[PDB]
Amino acid sequence: PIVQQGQMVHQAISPRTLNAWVKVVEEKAFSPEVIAMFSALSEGATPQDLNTMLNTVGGHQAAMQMLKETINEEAAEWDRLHPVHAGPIAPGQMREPRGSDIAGTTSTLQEQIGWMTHNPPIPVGEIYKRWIILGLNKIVRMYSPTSILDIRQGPKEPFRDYVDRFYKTLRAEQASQEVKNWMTETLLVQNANPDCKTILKALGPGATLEEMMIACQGV
Amino acid sequence: PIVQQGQMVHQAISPRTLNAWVKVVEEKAFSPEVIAMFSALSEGATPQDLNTMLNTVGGHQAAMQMLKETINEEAAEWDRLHPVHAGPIAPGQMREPRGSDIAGTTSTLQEQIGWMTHNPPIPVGEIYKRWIILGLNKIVRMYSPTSILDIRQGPKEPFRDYVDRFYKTLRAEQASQEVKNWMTETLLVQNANPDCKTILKALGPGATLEEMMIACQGV
Amino acid sequence: PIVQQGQMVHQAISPRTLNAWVKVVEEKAFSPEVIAMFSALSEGATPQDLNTMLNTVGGHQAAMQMLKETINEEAAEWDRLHPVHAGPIAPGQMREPRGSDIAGTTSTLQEQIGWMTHNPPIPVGEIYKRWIILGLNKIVRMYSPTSILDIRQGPKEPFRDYVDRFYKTLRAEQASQEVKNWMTETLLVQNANPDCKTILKALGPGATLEEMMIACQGV
Amino acid sequence: PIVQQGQMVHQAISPRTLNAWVKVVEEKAFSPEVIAMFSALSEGATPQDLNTMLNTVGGHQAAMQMLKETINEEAAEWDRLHPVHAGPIAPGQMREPRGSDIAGTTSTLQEQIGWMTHNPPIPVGEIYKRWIILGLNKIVRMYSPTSILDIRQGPKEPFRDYVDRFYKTLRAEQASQEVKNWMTETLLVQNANPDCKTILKALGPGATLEEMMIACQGV
Amino acid sequence: PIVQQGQMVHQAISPRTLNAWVKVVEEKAFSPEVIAMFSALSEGATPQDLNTMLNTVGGHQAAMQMLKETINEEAAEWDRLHPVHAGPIAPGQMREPRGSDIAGTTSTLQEQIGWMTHNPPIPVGEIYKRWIILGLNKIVRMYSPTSILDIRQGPKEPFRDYVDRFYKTLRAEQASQEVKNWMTETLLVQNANPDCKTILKALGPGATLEEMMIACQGV
Amino acid sequence: PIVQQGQMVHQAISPRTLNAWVKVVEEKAFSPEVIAMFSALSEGATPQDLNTMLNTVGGHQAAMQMLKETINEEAAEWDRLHPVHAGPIAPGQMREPRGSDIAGTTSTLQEQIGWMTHNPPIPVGEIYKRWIILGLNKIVRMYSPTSILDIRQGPKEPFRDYVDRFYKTLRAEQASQEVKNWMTETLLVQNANPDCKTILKALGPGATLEEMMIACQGV
Ligand SMILES: [Cl-]
Ligand SMILES: [Cl-]
Ligand SMILES: [Cl-]
Ligand SMILES: [Cl-]
Ligand SMILES: [Cl-]
Ligand SMILES: [Cl-]
Ligand SMILES: [Cl-]
Ligand SMILES: [Cl-]
Ligand SMILES: [Cl-]
Ligand SMILES: [Cl-]
Ligand SMILES: [Cl-]
Ligand SMILES: [Cl-]
Ligand SMILES: [Cl-]
Ligand SMILES: [Cl-]
Ligand SMILES: [Cl-]
Ligand SMILES: [Cl-]
Ligand SMILES: [Cl-]
Ligand SMILES: [Cl-]
Ligand SMILES: [Cl-]
Ligand SMILES: [Cl-]
Ligand SMILES: [Cl-]
Ligand SMILES: [Cl-]
Ligand SMILES: [Cl-]
Ligand SMILES: [Cl-]
Ligand SMILES: [Cl-]
Ligand SMILES: [Cl-]
Ligand SMILES: [Cl-]
Ligand SMILES: [Cl-]
Ligand SMILES: [Cl-]
Ligand SMILES: [Cl-]
Ligand SMILES: [Cl-]
Ligand SMILES: [Cl-]
Ligand SMILES: [Cl-]
Ligand SMILES: [Cl-]
Ligand SMILES: [Cl-]
Ligand SMILES: [Cl-]
Repeated sequence: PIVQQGQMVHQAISPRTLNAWVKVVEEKAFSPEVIAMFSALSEGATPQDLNTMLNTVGGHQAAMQMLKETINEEAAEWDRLHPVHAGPIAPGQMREPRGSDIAGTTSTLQEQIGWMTHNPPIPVGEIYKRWIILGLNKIVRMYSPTSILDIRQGPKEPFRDYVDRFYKTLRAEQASQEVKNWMTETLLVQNANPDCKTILKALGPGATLEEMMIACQGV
Repeated sequence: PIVQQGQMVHQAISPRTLNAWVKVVEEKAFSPEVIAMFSALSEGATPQDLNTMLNTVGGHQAAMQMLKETINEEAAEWDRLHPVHAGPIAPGQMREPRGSDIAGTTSTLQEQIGWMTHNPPIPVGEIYKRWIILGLNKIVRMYSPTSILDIRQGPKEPFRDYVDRFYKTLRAEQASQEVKNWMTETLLVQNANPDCKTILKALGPGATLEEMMIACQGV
Repeated sequence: PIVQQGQMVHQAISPRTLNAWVKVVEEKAFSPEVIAMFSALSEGATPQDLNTMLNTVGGHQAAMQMLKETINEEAAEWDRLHPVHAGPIAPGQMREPRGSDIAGTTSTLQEQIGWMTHNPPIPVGEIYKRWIILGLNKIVRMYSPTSILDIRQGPKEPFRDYVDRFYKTLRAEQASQEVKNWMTETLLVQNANPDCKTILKALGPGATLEEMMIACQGV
Repeated sequence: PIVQQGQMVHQAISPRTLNAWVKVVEEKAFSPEVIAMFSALSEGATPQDLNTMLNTVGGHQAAMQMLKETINEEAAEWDRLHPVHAGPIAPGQMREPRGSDIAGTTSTLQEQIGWMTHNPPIPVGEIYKRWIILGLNKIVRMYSPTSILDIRQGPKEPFRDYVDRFYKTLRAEQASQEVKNWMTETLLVQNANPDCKTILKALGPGATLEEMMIACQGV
Repeated sequence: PIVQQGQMVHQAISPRTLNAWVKVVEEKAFSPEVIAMFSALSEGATPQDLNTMLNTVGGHQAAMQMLKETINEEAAEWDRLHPVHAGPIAPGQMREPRGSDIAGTTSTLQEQIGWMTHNPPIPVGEIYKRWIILGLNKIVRMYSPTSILDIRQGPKEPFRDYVDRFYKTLRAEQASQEVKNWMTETLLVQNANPDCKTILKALGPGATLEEMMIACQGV
Repeated sequence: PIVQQGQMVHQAISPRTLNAWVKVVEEKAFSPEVIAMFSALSEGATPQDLNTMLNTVGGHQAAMQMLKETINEEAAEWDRLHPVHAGPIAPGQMREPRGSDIAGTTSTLQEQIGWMTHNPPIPVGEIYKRWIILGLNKIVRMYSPTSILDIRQGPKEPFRDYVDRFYKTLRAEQASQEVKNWMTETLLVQNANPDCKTILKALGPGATLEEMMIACQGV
């Protein structure tokens, strides 16, 4: 990483950050908290550090390939928007980055260090990290076993376990916040069991989750 | 976090702080010591760091949703009190924060770093942390299985195990210190078994817990 | 904590200090080494840090309540000795602390940081730590199962196991060093078995523990 | 290692970096993620540090010998390109490195520290690290049990497990990116089972992996 | 501890140093390597830190008492040699230490910090550490089960296991290097079995341990 | 140790370096990777630190004695080459070291710190470390169960397991690189089974290990 006397300084990714990242993917495959874990472990990371984390994953090579193809599509999108001009980089400057420079594959650690601390900074680590999170969300979606359309409360299932399953499956749905808003409002109460489904009607369409779970405790 | 040469400096949340936070929620669900643990692990944290801790929680998504709704209500309360004025942020200043900026969702790490160290500081991490603790207390209450009204000493139960159960259940009650004061004074001795319930009367209504447990050791 | 370039600096309590403190109380309840552990883990701690350690204890809430009542009695003793004067705190100064400010309950981290580093320093962490250790000793006493009066050497019990039990029980007795001096001198040899009890007489009343255990090795 | 106030500074390789490296080779023998692990643990390393990691490997001495012979061939290639001139190293300079100086075997830590920080730097750690990775790839190839030519989808094998096996075996193939490109394009779909092999034809020869795995989910 | 910019600085004893020290005494009681461990963990320690390590030992309170009595005897020896003069400590100076000040029992951390860094330094930590090691050696001796006089090679016992037992028992003998020299030279070969006892004679009285163990490999 | 602002600074050996060193010797006795581990853990170490590591070894006291005798022989060799001159050490200088000063036994930490950082430096830690590694190699040799002369490929033994055993036993042989060169060239192919022994002849006497193991894969 790089961490802010106040003069900025470059460290290697620590063994426990790495060991933490690897044990996470061994245990939980790809799920939403894995991505938070990814983002959490990667604070201030250079592309080198990001590639480190991705190459140390053994197994799951279909997912790691999908992620490779995703990164290349964002790189091509970067290239199209940001064309590379001809001519020699004058003394006292640094070259403008390509898509592959941002993905760590055709840049040195110094150039990554150069872009990140320069005024203004081209935040290449943060740009790349987006592309990686993009591709991880695509994977999470694909490997999510169930659709949110199929989360129905069972006859004896206490309401709170039903809400746990609903929102877990919702967390892995790749759809925008307004869609999610609509599924919370439409599907949650729509797919409850007859008993609770009744009990919640009597609160009204704009009641909180805290209000709804207190309603169906006694049920 | 940010930690105080004496010049302030910004670090990433460490892997063990994170690993500690995750293992805590895996093991103990939501109980009062979890919140102390939360507060303890989050010292000096930015909103980014606070969101990190909350998103790495797998499972319990009903609780994490309730917490989401709580945070939005405090944000709306913040917005109403603190309206955002029109006009461009002049050079040498920083914008005044919205509710969503405080919750890390619509601010950068730099802006969070900006507010926290500026003179005077807008302590956004500390404000957000309150809202999160607010919502965690609401959860602890909801998931507490028993009411304090139902903690009765059993015929053979030594007094000290009864006090352990009383104060554990009391710790999860969401009621102010004066109410708690009253429950200690009224209910504790009121719900003891006939034997100890007698033995404590003979001390009087203003005796300490150390005095009461010595009284009922021999019982 | 705060730790001494030489300019003083404020850190958060580390995850392993915390994890160490919690695992200690899970395992060994309240015994004398727990208090050494407490003191050891708390070096340079602010009241915030001290409260952190105490609130992360799950279970044992009778003990944690007793400790609460103890802290309040020392706070009232502090208040009586140190009254708070009327009038506004002039620029370039800091307020004099109340009992509750010392117990971290009605002070900020900055004020605690203020008192500790100021010239002269009001060492609030160290004052509070005393009150906490005070209340922990009261607990250790109460939860000690046996009295020192009841440690008698058994007929086949080698002398060294008897000395181990004597001094362990003595460590949990809440009585001053001169009392302890007297119990070592009177009770140890007085409660040995007939065989060793004899063998030690022949050394005289002012012989060391090293001399006494060599005496009763062959017995 | 050496890690960037901003003045550069030399540290010893930490016990956990070492312990991490050793446990990796105990567990997983030689596979592609081991090399990422190698590269990851070795950031900023001197040749001393690189030799440290290689000598602490117990077992696998055939592989460690092959690696020895590989390093000597790159050293001889270095020597041939970079001949060592006669004459005394003038005051205010440092000698130009031989192949064996780069491999840490005939240089001090100071000389390695000298080359790495000097202006311009001879990056000896990074040069050596290449030679080591070179020899590790040769080992991974040799110890890979299967050829990519033999990865055929089985009749009941869901497509995603087949892709996992394909790309895992591909990761250990020592052939350039254009060859790999060709194997992805030719062999993957060519070696699928009749069912999926059909289903993918109907997308066309230029469809993504995300598109192909969605195609064969329902199969 | 205190550890050497170059300006000296005071740290708390770390949780793992402490946890390491406690686990050592739980596992191995008192043996020679425990003392090396003690010395090793205590580098640069103040008396506070030394007392920390000693009070966190649960169990073994006979040994910890013996150690208490030993420390008091060295303190009285210190007092007799170093009498405390009358009169007020002038501004710009610090008091001369008593025996109890050196044992951490009647001094603050500041005074310990004062003596250690002052010019000239009174190295109180190092003086106390001696007294503690003194008392630990006395304990190791006492708790050593066997005398070196009783280590005889058995008829089938390979020579190297006999040497392992000899020198282990010798390490716990409290006798000076010249005595140890004599026991190596007299007893080792004197207590070997008839076979090896012969075989070594034929080398002569001034042969090394490497020479003697090669001699008795084939036996 | 001592580790390079750029001003040099002295640290204590860390608990995990120590714990790592002790667990290594508990597990693997004395083998070549133990020595790499030794060298690896001891980077920048003073003689104090080196003695720390050696005294914390419990068990194996025959080996630790042999090592003691070895160190004394190198000390006597040092003394003979480097005689100690008469006369008082003038102000602004430091004494020249004896053999026992280098072995940490008759020098302070300050004097060790003095020699190591002075211009020019007498690198006492590095000199001592050599003597210790010298004596460890002598031990490894002695405790190696098998001679390289006895490593013969068995009839069904795949070639690669045979190479693993050959080079493992070779790593523990105490003979120079030219001897080792000769054993690789003469014995390896000379002691293979009839089948492989044939197959390798047909490559010629100057073929690599990578070439030889590919040759005997199909066998
Ligand atoms: Cl820094
Ligand atoms: Cl680390
Ligand atoms: Cl997956
Ligand atoms: Cl890779
Ligand atoms: Cl940009
Ligand atoms: Cl479900
Ligand atoms: Cl800093
Ligand atoms: Cl960490
Ligand atoms: Cl919960
Ligand atoms: Cl998330
Ligand atoms: Cl504010
Ligand atoms: Cl209960
Ligand atoms: Cl600092
Ligand atoms: Cl930590
Ligand atoms: Cl308790
Ligand atoms: Cl709390
Ligand atoms: Cl005061
Ligand atoms: Cl007892
Ligand atoms: Cl530094
Ligand atoms: Cl470390
Ligand atoms: Cl292998
Ligand atoms: Cl080696
Ligand atoms: Cl170069
Ligand atoms: Cl396969
Ligand atoms: Cl410092
Ligand atoms: Cl630590
Ligand atoms: Cl013991
Ligand atoms: Cl104590
Ligand atoms: Cl002195
Ligand atoms: Cl024995
Ligand atoms: Cl430093
Ligand atoms: Cl450490
Ligand atoms: Cl051995
Ligand atoms: Cl020792
Ligand atoms: Cl020299
Ligand atoms: Cl073998």
